[PDB]
Amino acid sequence: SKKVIVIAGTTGVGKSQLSIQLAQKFNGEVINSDSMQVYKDIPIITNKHPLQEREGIPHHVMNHVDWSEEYYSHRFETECMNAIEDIHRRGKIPIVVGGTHYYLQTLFNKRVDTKSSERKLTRKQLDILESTDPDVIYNTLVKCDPDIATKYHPNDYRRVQRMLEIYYKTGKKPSETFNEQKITLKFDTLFLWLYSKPEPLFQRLDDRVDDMLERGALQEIKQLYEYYSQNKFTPEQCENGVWQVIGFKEFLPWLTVKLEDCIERMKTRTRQYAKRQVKWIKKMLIPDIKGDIYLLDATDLSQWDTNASQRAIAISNDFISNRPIKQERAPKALEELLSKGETTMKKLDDWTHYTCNVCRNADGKNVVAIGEKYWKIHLGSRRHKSNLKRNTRQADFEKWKI
Amino acid sequence: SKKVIVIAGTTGVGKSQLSIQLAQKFNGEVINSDSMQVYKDIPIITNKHPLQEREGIPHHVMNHVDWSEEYYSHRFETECMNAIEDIHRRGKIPIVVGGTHYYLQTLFNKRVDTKSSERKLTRKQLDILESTDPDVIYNTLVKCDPDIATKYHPNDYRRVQRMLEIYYKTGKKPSETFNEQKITLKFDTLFLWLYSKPEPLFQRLDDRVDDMLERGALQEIKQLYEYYSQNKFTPEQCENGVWQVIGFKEFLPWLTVKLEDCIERMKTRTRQYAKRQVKWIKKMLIPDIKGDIYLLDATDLSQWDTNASQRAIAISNDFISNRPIKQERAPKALEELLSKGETTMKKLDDWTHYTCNVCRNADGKNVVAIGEKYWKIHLGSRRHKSNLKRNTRQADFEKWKI
RNA sequence: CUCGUAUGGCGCAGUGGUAGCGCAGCAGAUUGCAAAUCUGUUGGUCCUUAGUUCGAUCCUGAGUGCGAG
RNA sequence: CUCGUAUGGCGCAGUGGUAGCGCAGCAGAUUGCAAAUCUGUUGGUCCUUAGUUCGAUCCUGAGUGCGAG
Ligand SMILES: [Mg+2]
Ligand SMILES: [Mg+2]
Ligand SMILES: [Mg+2]
Ligand SMILES: [Mg+2]
Ligand SMILES: [Mg+2]
Ligand SMILES: [Mg+2]
Ligand SMILES: [Mg+2]
Ligand SMILES: [Mg+2]
Ligand SMILES: [Mg+2]
Ligand SMILES: [Mg+2]
Ligand SMILES: [Zn+2]
Ligand SMILES: [Zn+2]
Repeated sequence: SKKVIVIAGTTGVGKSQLSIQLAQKFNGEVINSDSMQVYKDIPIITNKHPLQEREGIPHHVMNHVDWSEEYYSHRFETECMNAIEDIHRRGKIPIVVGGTHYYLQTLFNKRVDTKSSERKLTRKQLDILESTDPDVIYNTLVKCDPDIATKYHPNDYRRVQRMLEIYYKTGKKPSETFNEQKITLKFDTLFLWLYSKPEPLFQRLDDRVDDMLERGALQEIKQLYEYYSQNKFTPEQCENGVWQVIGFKEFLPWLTVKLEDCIERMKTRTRQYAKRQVKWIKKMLIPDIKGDIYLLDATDLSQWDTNASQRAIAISNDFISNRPIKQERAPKALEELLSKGETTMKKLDDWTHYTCNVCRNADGKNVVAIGEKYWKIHLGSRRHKSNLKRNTRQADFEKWKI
Repeated sequence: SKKVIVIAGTTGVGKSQLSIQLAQKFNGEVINSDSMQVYKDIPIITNKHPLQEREGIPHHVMNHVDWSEEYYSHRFETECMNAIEDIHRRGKIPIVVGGTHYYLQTLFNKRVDTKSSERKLTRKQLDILESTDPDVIYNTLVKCDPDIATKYHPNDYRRVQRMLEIYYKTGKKPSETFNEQKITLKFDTLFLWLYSKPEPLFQRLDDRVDDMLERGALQEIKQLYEYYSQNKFTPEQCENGVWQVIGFKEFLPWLTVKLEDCIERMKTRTRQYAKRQVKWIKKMLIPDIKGDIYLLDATDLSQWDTNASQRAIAISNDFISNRPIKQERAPKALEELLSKGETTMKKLDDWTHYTCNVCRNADGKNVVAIGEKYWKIHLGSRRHKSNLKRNTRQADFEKWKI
């Protein structure tokens, strides 16, 4: 049936570079899945693949959103889906590339459609959702469908809110909605994971930040600051739209010697991003696709043509030819990356909550752990210990008085 | 979503035995997938799991077909499908068990519906399908849609015929029909493969044949012979319905000291069956389900409870709990069975035909190899060699004639 | 003692010029027969020995094994 | 050869009773913000040393190291 190739991996691994090679070799068009590359201009910091390096290969769902808009999952689901259909009905093979692996969920119905589910929210309902209270909306969720509230921490406002929002608009318990999800892969998809040891990568990711400024990043930064300014925007705005990009918010303090710091801070955010990306691919993506993925070692660039190019072409060739892949699925070196221990084994299965009646956070609320394993990690934490001691001593001082 | 557990494996591995344990533990009902256990009575030779060993667990699509009927794929697809639906709408989890792994294809749309595709075959069309000629129906296929004819040998009458039959009833090239198949798994299925080293198994399969007669197999054999008789049936009938079962046709010659031979011949057929079953599971089933299967070592029965019972329960438990399986998927010992080299690597990919203009079979037709690899195997065969020599020597007597 | 046979794991051909078939075995196939079906392929040097002959697995002699007498 | 100053990976506080803050780091989460966000958490017992006091990072005196005319 209609095939679809997807390329995943961390930043600066050659995803775009590969995507092009395959596109040419197999007659296809690229579809960006990077949540930040969907915005207008600002190519240097948003690291868009230059045109004179696309061999004319068509690109979709990329650079079209106005800095005034707020892109998101569904916006991608509809857009990415159209590109697929369109590319397919033209005898071409789609190729989705990006670092926002979260969006990839659309490729296998891992979402909840609440748009076609019209329902005028009630004054009572809304007043709860948009409540100014800290942990009140959570209690509401625990009340209606506690089997979903237990899968979230009482502080995960963004998510706890979403869940309740669903319960309202759909009038159906979100927990149930999930148990009923089919979660089946859409289209005969081929997941290619381009990977590279963290050390070598981190180095490249750093240098690619240096000559990233040399190419005139500061110009795009000031530009972004001009728009940021003349708009009365506060730093807390850097949690929406383009304002989330890694390459702007980091230099905000340099916009009130020290610019050098904003650069380091940026190099760090990038580093962390790459790390969180692997974690997702290993604990979220792979487990979701039952492990039907193929690794490509791009650690030693001096090679690439062999480890990435050829291998990717080899697998893709058998793939498109509508045949069972004979390739090893993973080179000896990265073999353990697809192991159960490195993947589904790490996923949290115990959701029972625990509230330490002795420890409390800066927000005043008492610490609440999820899962017996971590509940204990906390009990043995110096935090809990140091606090359990001061508590005992205070309680003891009185014992002595008597 | 609606889960479905399936248990595959060779004969005498404990599939039924396991199916029951799971059924109880997880509240489910068994669905037989054995093409021979679907017939009436004849339990000893058809090895039906005894009732007083089913703990009252419901069984479906098993023992209901009259010896006068001819069960087949679709017949199973509809029947198996109903049981699933029915079991599901009752809060129960279906458990399909059997050795006819071929039928399992229904679990992931690996067939072609040609019943709802009514079309009065033409006198010209029919005269070709039911042609008395040896290799004429094949030529017709090569004419219309040669891309499918090349995937079959010109002697595979049963299949070449079906392909052409499809081309007619559907008026759509069968080759195309396949390239368009989605081949997606139906229901959240869990494939459990109960395996056992061939040697220990072969031993059990043999003794299993001895006390199989002691339980009164000959009584069922004579019974089958009574019906076989008084019906003017010839041995060539043993290619249809129950007549295919392993436990009857083998004793036909003993029905015109020598019975001992018919028993050996049976132990062999069973042995071969077990071998062909593994080959299917490794080269057909697994490759088709992308390798989403879990092995259970039942080689050392003294264990079972640990390697089979517990493990199966552990995996099934996480499965039914709608959670990503944390189990290893394969015990160190049988690890290599799920390797690419032992599976998709063996599947034939080269379909180019080759006709040895020198070698010919008993039917007169010239040998035709499929796949360069095997084309060569033939060229170096003693058959081809011995024949190429007599041919040269005879031609060398022509030069001497000048 | 009569007359017979002695070929790859087993059951069988064959020819005065250095051997095939079936079965098992191994392997590929499998989209209404699948416990069925199709297809490809590895094994011996024709029991030992002395001769006849240009040359013997096949012809004669003997030995040995086995077969019904 | 007289003054300063050294506390977890880095950067800096600090009470006489056996230690913090910021970063990193490590871990769990993710079904309309995901380059985001939520959550949990490992590292040192305070340069070494003589003592001063019931007691020591925090007091007194040496020595090590760096910086300072
Ligand atoms: Mg890119
Ligand atoms: Mg703009
Ligand atoms: Mg390169
Ligand atoms: Mg048992
Ligand atoms: Mg059974
Ligand atoms: Mg009957
Ligand atoms: Mg076999
Ligand atoms: Mg013999
Ligand atoms: Mg002579
Ligand atoms: Mg001291
Ligand atoms: Zn605590
Ligand atoms: Zn030949």
